[PDB]
Amino acid sequence: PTVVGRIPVLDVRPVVQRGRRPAKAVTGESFEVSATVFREGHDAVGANVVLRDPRGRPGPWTPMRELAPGTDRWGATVTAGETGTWSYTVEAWGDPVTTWRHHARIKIPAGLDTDLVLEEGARLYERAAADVPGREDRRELLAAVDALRDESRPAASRLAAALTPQVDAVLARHPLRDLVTSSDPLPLLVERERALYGAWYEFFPRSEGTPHTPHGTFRTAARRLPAIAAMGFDVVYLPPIHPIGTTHRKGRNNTLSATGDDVGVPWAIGSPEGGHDSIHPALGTLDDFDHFVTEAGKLGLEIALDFALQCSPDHPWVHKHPEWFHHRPDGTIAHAENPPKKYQDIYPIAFDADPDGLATETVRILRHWMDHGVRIFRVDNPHTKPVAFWERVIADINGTDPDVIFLAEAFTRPAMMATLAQIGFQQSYTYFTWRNTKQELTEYLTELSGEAASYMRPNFFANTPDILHAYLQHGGRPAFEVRAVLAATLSPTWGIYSGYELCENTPLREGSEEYLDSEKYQLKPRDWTRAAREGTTIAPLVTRLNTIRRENPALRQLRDLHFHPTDKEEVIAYSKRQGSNTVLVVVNLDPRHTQEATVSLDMPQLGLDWHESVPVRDELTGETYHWGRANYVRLEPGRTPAHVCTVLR
Amino acid sequence: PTVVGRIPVLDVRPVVQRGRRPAKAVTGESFEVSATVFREGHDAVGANVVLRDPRGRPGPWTPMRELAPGTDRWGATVTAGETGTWSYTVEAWGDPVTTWRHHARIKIPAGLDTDLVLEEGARLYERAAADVPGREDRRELLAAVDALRDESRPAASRLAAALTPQVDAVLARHPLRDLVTSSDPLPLLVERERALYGAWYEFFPRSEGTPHTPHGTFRTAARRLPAIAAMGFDVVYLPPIHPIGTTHRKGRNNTLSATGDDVGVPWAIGSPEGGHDSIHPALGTLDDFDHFVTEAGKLGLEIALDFALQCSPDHPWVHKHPEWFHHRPDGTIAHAENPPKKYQDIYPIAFDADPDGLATETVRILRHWMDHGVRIFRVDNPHTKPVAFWERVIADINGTDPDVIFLAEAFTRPAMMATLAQIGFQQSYTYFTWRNTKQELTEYLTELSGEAASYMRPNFFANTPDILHAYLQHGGRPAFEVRAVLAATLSPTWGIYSGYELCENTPLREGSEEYLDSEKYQLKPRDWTRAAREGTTIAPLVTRLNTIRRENPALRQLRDLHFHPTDKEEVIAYSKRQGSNTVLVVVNLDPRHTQEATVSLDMPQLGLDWHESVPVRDELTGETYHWGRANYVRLEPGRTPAHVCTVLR
Ligand SMILES: OC[C@H]1O[C@@H]2O[C@H]3[C@H](O)[C@@H](O)[C@@H](O[C@H]4[C@H](O)[C@@H](O)[C@@H](O[C@H]5[C@H](O)[C@@H](O)[C@@H](O[C@H]6[C@H](O)[C@@H](O)[C@@H](O[C@H]7[C@H](O)[C@@H](O)[C@@H](O[C@H]8[C@H](O)[C@@H](O)[C@@H](O[C@H]1[C@H](O)[C@H]2O)O[C@@H]8CO)O[C@@H]7CO)O[C@@H]6CO)O[C@@H]5CO)O[C@@H]4CO)O[C@@H]3CO
Ligand SMILES: OC[C@H]1O[C@@H]2O[C@H]3[C@H](O)[C@@H](O)[C@@H](O[C@H]4[C@H](O)[C@@H](O)[C@@H](O[C@H]5[C@H](O)[C@@H](O)[C@@H](O[C@H]6[C@H](O)[C@@H](O)[C@@H](O[C@H]7[C@H](O)[C@@H](O)[C@@H](O[C@H]8[C@H](O)[C@@H](O)[C@@H](O[C@H]1[C@H](O)[C@H]2O)O[C@@H]8CO)O[C@@H]7CO)O[C@@H]6CO)O[C@@H]5CO)O[C@@H]4CO)O[C@@H]3CO
Ligand SMILES: OC[C@H]1O[C@H](O[C@H]2[C@H](O)[C@@H](O)[C@@H](O)O[C@@H]2CO)[C@H](O)[C@@H](O)[C@@H]1O
Ligand SMILES: OC[C@H]1O[C@H](O[C@H]2[C@H](O)[C@@H](O)[C@@H](O)O[C@@H]2CO)[C@H](O)[C@@H](O)[C@@H]1O
Repeated sequence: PTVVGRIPVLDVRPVVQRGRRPAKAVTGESFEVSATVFREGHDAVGANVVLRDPRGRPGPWTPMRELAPGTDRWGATVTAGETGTWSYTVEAWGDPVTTWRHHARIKIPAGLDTDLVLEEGARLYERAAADVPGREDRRELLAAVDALRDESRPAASRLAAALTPQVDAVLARHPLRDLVTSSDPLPLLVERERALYGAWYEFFPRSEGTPHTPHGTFRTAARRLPAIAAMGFDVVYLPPIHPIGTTHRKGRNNTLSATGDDVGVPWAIGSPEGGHDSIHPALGTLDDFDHFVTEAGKLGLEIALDFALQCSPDHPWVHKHPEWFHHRPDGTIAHAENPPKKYQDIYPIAFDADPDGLATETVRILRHWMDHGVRIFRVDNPHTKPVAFWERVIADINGTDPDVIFLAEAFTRPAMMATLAQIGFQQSYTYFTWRNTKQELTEYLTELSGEAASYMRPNFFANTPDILHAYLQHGGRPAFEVRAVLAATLSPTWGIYSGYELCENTPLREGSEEYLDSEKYQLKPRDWTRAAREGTTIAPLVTRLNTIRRENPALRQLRDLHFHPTDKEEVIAYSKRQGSNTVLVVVNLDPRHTQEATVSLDMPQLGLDWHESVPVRDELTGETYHWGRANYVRLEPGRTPAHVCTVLR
Repeated sequence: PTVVGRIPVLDVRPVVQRGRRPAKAVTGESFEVSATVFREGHDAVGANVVLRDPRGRPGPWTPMRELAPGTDRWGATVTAGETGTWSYTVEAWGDPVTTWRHHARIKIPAGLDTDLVLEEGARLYERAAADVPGREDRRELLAAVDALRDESRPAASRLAAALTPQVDAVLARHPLRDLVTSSDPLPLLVERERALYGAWYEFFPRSEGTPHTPHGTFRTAARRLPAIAAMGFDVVYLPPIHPIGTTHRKGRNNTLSATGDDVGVPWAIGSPEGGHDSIHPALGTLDDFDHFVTEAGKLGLEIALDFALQCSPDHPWVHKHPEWFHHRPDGTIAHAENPPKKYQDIYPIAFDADPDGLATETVRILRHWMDHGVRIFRVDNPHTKPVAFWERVIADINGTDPDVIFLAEAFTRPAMMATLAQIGFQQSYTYFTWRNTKQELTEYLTELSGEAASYMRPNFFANTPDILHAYLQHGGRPAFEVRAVLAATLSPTWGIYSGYELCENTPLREGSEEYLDSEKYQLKPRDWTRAAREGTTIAPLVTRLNTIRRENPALRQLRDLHFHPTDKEEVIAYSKRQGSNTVLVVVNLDPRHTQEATVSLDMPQLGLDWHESVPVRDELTGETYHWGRANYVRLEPGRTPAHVCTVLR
């Protein structure tokens, strides 16, 4: 038996790990299946994609086309339906009608064999008719057969009868396919909408307290939720909610020794009060947390908990499972590191003495929180734990609960970042914060929206508690506005960390990405009410961006994205589409100076002719413009960060 | 079981068809096995390649290195031995000694935990010692252990004792490997030297006749063999040696109707006198052919027969197996085509009515010629027959006779070209004749010597009976000289078609690649003796090029090739290496004007320092030069096509 079939169909994509892991989609998402298809000799081929759902049922007739002439690379778009494990096959075949037509069109005007050629077409059409289930369509092809065979009529006329539009449409729907050959099936995992699409908000409950009790509880912090819903967020990502160690606790601003009142770092998980299955006593009880989760649910908010597989020196695991830590010869456990960053307040887990026990406990913890309505976990620094460990944990949890979503906070090298997505992380943090120029943004999003999109779903946090980028530091409010726009329109998932709205941009010191007086080491109460009344918050912009997203399907996908040239380096332009919805964005990346540019749109890339002029509405302002091949824009920092335009029907 | 192992080893290369077809080498050839290797956390990894022979025996310790820092891509060179099917695996592991050393070097000068750090190194060294089979090497590591543990000695001193050269050499040969993890084996087919390396000469026996009997026989044509051997060729490729049809026979210059004495085209195979298992009666008998083959063998020449799976209208198959042809409704068979080229004199084969009978007969024909000492077949236009058909045929023949070599004359699109090589064709014709500028040559050879080298072995014919390129037409003798130099130094297999030596360059007409009075349609006697005495032949250059090839192992491989920059567009420079043999070639691609240029050698790419000045000998002239980073060359067309230099040792 041969590896290549009768009609070669090779190198089907997407493929992940050579077919050993599935390619990804979410319900209702479209993507391109491609293949290399050709045959021996000079006759034409065709191809189509057969997409199978979890019960094995084939989808609709999905014909492919050659993506560029003479390349033998064929493609077609497919669309994922319900969640679960699907499979896709590419079928290739000889296309004898297209071949016959080609020759007929030359030979009949040339008087060469006109009877023999026409009879050959007659027979092709007969075979095509036999496979057609429609009675009307069958009658139509057979009327062509009779015409082709009518030796009473001129050659040119008999041929024309076989090339009518209504003959084409029947053959387009039901082609004569010779020597049908299939690739081996490739696996596709289809997950829920939120894996790809969602707007995220991170805050620390303990900061949302009162005058009498500064350390916030779940009951007091629930009061922030309506404001977060009103900004159009879907997911609230909480830092670790557990007790916090006292041994080597850090103080304010990442000092080494905490003083009497210091609250410490939430990631230094565990004390005698409990571990990863417990609630910090100062946030309240498990019932309080259920209340917080219920109230979020009513506002259309899901909770994502932080999961940081690591311990403070006072976590019960230290004494109950010493073999989950690596001990030096004197018995001590070296504190974790991400050099030059030191984490004196925590111990990293060692996985090679009792991998099974770690696995079993890890999934039990996750299942505990799942039973309390947390169906999303933001996994802290996964790349310092074994890759195969996450592969096993995720498979175990998604085996019973396939709706659970894992976000990988892996700020590290590409190989590892890719691998973690491929072994099952539904979402990944990305290099976004370090893509600020037009070159950087264009290259990186070309990468994310291209081949990487078959295994990685990006979550664009414009800031995190650990990343306050120089661009926001030096750019002030207008920089916060630009990054919001970019994040929210370039990725169908994005997020901000509370304080972003208020344009908090004071670093620990020049050349650092840490915040001064970081919320990681202290309570950080904020006058939300004052900011709203004094208008020193960008919440209204954020709110508007999420509404636009909710209103335009094109922004709820990733893969369809195109960059349109401008004559200014500071000005970037791009479009995204989904069905008839098209969104066109132009952003001035200069946060200090007004930029005027000419934006030269790739009209065909919008599905318009070059001369055409399409009306647009800038959804940020409600203003309308008539735009075409070449468009003057003028963008003043502080007044306008960007145009975010929809193309009107 | 997880898809990723404890220490990730991913995307092992080379790979062909995702592991479904083997990668290729020949006996004694070197190539790079690579893989993506990394781990969690910040500790170091190592990796090594385990290469297995047909009996399953592992080869030598072959450590890999990271090919560029921070990339996580690792590689090592391996060398194929005896012929047959091999396998390669990549092992990845934690490298705890490299990790410990790194920290020790910082901490000990810092006075930070010196005792604990040194004791940790002691224990690592002890474990490494336990796996070392040599008693002396074991004593050496244990002496380091004792030194590391001597608390009476200064920290800096105890550490130094563990980092001596003689400790490094023991650990380099027998590292401590944690958590060893392997890839799945990948297949490698190792074939004989000639599949990769050989010089080819094509001629038509029928042209080497006499005054009394113009149509040459095998007995008269055997007289050409010594001259061919003298030119340093290894393989004589004959056009089809079978009877030739009379129905629709072509005349001189590809005219449609042959006249009385016209000999017709050898590819129009078959008459009542016999088919593909027969000898044209005018060439003599099978015994005469055995004589020709025997005499070739004694001169160090292997025969390669043309195999064209096609028939003249008078081939016996036409009536004996009509279902091997596609018939139109009136019973006729359309003559073969490769538009705008027409082959009115032949019928193409149809494969779908009796694929089994075609397979059986085809391999019987091949076996017939094999039993008469032909162990090489040049397969005519394989891309007009099914790919899976060649896959089945070749597997069948190589199953019993793995030494037989197939060369694919597939001048067609890349996908088909690649695929035919991948499904088992040992050699491929290439786009060479249409790569004449420095950009063209550089790009194309970068491609052939790169990833394509794991499945395709190129045969650079500078001309064929069907391709006389415009460059030779317009360039005259000096162009023939350049192309000979390029072909013979750029690919370890090359060839010419008789007449090339005499610089035959008259086209059928302006803008054609056909020869005037082509030998395909007529006897073409040549005054070899006169050319030799009048010196109007480039046989001496050809002879010299093959000798240089035979004397320099670098020219007998493909994959090691590097292009060195010059300040002149007409002047190209490149080097090839194999062990200590280095050949450096500089060619003036202008055939009409002298070119002077400065050749700036990538010295490290030669394995020399930038300031170094190495002696070379131009093997064309015997002249010696001292060359370094920058070198003036002056190349006059007719006098010197190129410098073909060896680096002296
Ligand atoms: O009619 C379309 C075509 O017309 C014009 O081309 C003329 C050309 O300008 C002249 O210079 C001449 O071309 C000869 C050429 O210079 C010689 O070098 C030789 O060409 C060989 C190639 O050098 C060699 O590589 C190989 O070529 C293969 C390609 O490498 C490979 O990519 C593939 O080619 C496919 C193309 O990649 C793909 O785009 C598609 O081709 C389209 C062209 O790209 C598109 O621009 C257009 O091309 C024009 C051309 O630009 C004009 O100058 O038409 C195509 C639309 O379908 O498909 C290609 C496959 O068909 O495969 C090829 C080989 O199959 O092989 C060739 C020779 O083996 O020979 C040339 C002629 O003797 O003449 C032509 C017109 O006759
Ligand atoms: O190593 C010596 C090195 O020293 C100097 O680096 C300084 C640099 O110029 C400053 O700009 C700054 O660096 C910060 C950077 O500019 C910030 O934007 C941010 O960078 C983030 C990246 O933007 C983001 O992409 C991600 O980085 C990943 C890369 O994208 C990814 O490709 C890969 O990186 C590997 C490289 O591809 C690989 O080539 C190899 O890198 C070496 C360089 O090639 C080599 O030239 C040299 O560079 C100098 C440099 O010229 C000086 O400026 O060293 C490199 C290490 O050998 O190895 C890379 C693997 O490490 O992976 C990374 C993720 O690791 O994330 C980063 C940050 O999260 O932050 C930067 C931190 O300051 O300061 C540095 C001084 O440290
Ligand atoms: O208590 C541990 C540690 O936490 C911090 O850094 C976190 C960070 O918040 C995470 O999101 C990610 O970057 O990994 C780290 C570990 O979970 C503090 O910055 C650090 O100073 C503190 O010691
Ligand atoms: O006489 C049949 C046919 O053969 C020729 O072309 C060959 C060519 O020599 C091969 O190198 C390859 O391209 O396939 C062809 C068919 O076997 C003649 O050049 C052609 O005119 C002739 O009709």
